[PDB]
Amino acid sequence: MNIFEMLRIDEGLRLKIYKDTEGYYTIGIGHLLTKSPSLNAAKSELDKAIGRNTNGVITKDEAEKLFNQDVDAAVRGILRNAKLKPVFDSLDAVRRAALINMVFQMGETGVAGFTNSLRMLQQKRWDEAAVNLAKSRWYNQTPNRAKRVITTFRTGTWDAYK
Ligand code: NA
Ligand code: NA
Repeated sequence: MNIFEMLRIDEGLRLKIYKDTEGYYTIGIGHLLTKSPSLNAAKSELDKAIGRNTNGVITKDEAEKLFNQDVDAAVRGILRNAKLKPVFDSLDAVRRAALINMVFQMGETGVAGFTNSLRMLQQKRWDEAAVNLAKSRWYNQTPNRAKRVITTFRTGTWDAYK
């Protein structure tokens, strides 16, 4: 298991524009296109992201290309963020992947606002951090996925992704 396989499990793969769990136009492996309710706006973002006129459909290779860019962006966003970087640097590789997963799903700014959870993770109070992470809109709206990510933070193992 690794961050790419973990996020493939959590995000799936769909080659036509679809709406994500929040109702937003998305394609590929959780590649958010736009929050606009306009399918035309989403199609425009997609063509711009892929570099051709796609008419809302991409190939698996193209989906994987966007996915790698999005994973890289999540890692880079963590490392550029004054609140997320010390937490990331303090963690083992498995828990680092859990943090990348959260940033991929909710964004750098969103995760950086989890001040109390981040402190508990920095303190390596794993059960406490897991309890705090679940007191969130994130957990309530996507509980099965949040449970997997939280278990990864709690245990430092890949047990939730078997
Ligand atoms: Na330490
Ligand atoms: Na997540």
